[PDB]
Amino acid sequence: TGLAAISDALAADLAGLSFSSPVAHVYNPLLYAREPHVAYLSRFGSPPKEVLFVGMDPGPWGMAQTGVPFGEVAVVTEWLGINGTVTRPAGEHPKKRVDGFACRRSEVSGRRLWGFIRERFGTPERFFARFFVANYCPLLFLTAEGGNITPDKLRRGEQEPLFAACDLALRRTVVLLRPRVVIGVGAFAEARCHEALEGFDVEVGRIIHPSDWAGTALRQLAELGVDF
Repeated sequence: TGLAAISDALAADLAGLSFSSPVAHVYNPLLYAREPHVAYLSRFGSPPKEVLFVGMDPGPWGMAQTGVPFGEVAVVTEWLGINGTVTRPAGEHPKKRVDGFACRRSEVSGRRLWGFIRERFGTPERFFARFFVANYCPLLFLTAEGGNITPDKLRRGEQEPLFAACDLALRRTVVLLRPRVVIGVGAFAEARCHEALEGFDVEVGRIIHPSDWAGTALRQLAELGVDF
């Protein structure tokens, strides 16, 4: 009943959703990049975790390419040692191609976050012993011009089932990993954590989106009582 089941369930939930204007294209990396994503979940997501980092943040050159939250190609391959089959989405847009691990573009938010993590902990085993990183809403929303759309710009009628599925996924994730603290990456992620994890006996907090960054993040982490 591990994380892979949760991600697959979430993938099915997202796949059954419909989106209106201005959404022209939807990327679902949980499906087309299931293999590296599940590699990530299986290798590094073993319960229990103490702190759960939650992203909101699929970017086109990060998780959209590698299936790993904040997953810049370079850090996913070199540091996490993750390889996988990544097929192109049915709704792929020319301006935002999914080249997978062949992708030459760098996701610098992911680069900064994971680089920071690698700095602090050195090896993945040290970090993932106590920590994990998850994406709250792993869909990518694009316009006909290939411009990025964020979930807050969706209509409530469409936004509600989306957040229902995502909230469900996050709840299951928290139940499974049993974290002491759930830390949103950015205030928006924290807000969603907050609603999703309403009745939960867990501490919710946030670090500054990546987006002195490292110093601010460190202070926020210290205030949440987590040694980093």
